[PDB]
Amino acid sequence: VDHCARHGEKLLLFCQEDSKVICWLCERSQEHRGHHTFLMEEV
Amino acid sequence: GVDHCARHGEKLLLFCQEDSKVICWLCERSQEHRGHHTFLMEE
Ligand SMILES: [Zn+2]
Ligand SMILES: [Zn+2]
Ligand SMILES: [Zn+2]
Ligand SMILES: [Zn+2]
Repeated sequence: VDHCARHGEKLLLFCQEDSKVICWLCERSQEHRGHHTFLMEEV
Repeated sequence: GVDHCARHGEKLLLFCQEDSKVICWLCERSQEHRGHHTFLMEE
């Protein structure tokens, strides 16, 4: 799996709103406040 | 450094107050803590 440029954490959450993969710290950040995310099983 | 989660291998960077224990972000996503107050720690 790729890691986040902002936070260095695993890119395993798909943000439906932004049509992109984000990390758990992205999900906590103001930038994805209230955004629906889907956990990806690491392949 | 913080310990790593036995179940997921991710850093134990969240404290769950209701469960009185440190968890990782993958633990937090489980329905186990679905509605719990978690605190983010740094290191
Ligand atoms: Zn991120
Ligand atoms: Zn988003
Ligand atoms: Zn965990
Ligand atoms: Zn909990």
